[PDB]
Amino acid sequence: RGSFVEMVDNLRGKSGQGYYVEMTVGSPPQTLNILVDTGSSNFAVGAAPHPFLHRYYQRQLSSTYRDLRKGVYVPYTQGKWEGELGTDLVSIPHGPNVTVRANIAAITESDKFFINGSNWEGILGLAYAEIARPDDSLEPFFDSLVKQTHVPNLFSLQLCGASVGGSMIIGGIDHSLYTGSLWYTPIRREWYYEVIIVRVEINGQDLKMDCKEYNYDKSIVDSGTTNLRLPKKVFEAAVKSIKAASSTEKFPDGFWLGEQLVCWQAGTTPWNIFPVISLYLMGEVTNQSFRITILPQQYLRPVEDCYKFAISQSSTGTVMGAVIMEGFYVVFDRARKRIGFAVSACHVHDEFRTAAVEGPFVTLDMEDCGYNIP
Ligand SMILES: C[C@]1(c2cc(NC(=O)c3cnc(OCF)cn3)ccc2F)N=C(N)SC[C@H]1c1ccccc1
Repeated sequence: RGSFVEMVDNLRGKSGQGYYVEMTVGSPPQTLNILVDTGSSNFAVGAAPHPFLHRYYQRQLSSTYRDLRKGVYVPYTQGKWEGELGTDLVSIPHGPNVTVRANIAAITESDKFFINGSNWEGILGLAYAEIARPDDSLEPFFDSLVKQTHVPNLFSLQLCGASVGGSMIIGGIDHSLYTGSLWYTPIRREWYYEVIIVRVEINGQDLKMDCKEYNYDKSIVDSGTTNLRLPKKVFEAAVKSIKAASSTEKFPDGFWLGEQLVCWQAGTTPWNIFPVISLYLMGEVTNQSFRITILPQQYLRPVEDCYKFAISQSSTGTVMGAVIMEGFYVVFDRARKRIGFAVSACHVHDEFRTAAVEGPFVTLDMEDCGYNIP
């Protein structure tokens, strides 16, 4: 507990291409780089020579492979993958020293799934059974890990932005990875990592919307998404306020919609003109909340000095992607059904402002901020 030297820095990636951990599948062990995804629940790996791939799972080489003789078809709006379900022995070399029999979806056809130029060849879905494909009977990797070993029902993520790195601490918390205190928000329901936003501020100025709008139709913590995604009505309000606070320089309308990049001369980026963004989350106690605050260093991300505005509209509710997660050490405390936030020791800041986790605050009717099907 508290110190996990061997797991520090077990994550790498390229900007906008996600955060991956090294994993082994089969006997003898086949090494693969696997994207860490808190927004899905399948362990799914390339199993065929797709041209984008550095390597792939070769089931014929593994003596411990067991065929489940079942297909799986996984469409999304963003793209698709399909595969063949089986089990095999899985371990994480720079994680806990254990071997687990886990479900593996062997990917045999895909579209807009793998990224051309990326260094990963699979996905680790870290969310709950309820959103696993084809159904909730397919046990997720982390569920198998906890059931079969003595690894505690907890993991934490420190994602470090602006070639990227970070840590996945499996089974615990490393105190060197954060400054100040952890503050916990309850996991509303165990499917996605669902949370409730109770208040939103831009430079400490309340957006003054019905808090139900902030969570329409849900709010989730998702390492497999880049942007801070906000529901349409919230996005419009937030951008209006962001435009106002930054109005000392005018930018084209397309920039705020992510249709254009904006550029400055090397080293001259005017961070000071861009507001901080605060999300208040439901606390552990009745009428008690806490606030997480991110900088422009989190929401304006380098494209390679040119930047993309990485807050965008959603029809799937709030998505707290890498834009949020790069500011914070995030503790997915599955055993206590809660998520902890603390200021990340690796978050990108300047001499004037840092990311913040602050509380307690007094907020009434926080339960009403949750959305239910009418
Ligand atoms: C399953 C899925 C998914 C996500 C990613 N993500 C990334 O590439 C990525 C890139 N940058 C990030 O931060 C900054 F580095 C974070 N992540 C890659 C493949 C992938 F399957 N997970 C979701 N939670 S939402 C779309 C969904 C999806 C499903 C099918 C096709 C495409 C995406």
